[PDB]
Amino acid sequence: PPKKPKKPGPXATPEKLAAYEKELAAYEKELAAY
Repeated sequence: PPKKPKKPGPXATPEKLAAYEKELAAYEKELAAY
């Protein structure tokens, strides 16, 4: 099963949130594929 991204903690910058969104999107894509 595709890796489950870890939720950003305190000090999570917009870029970390964006990257998290892309990783989560990727997880959703790969999950649908799987």
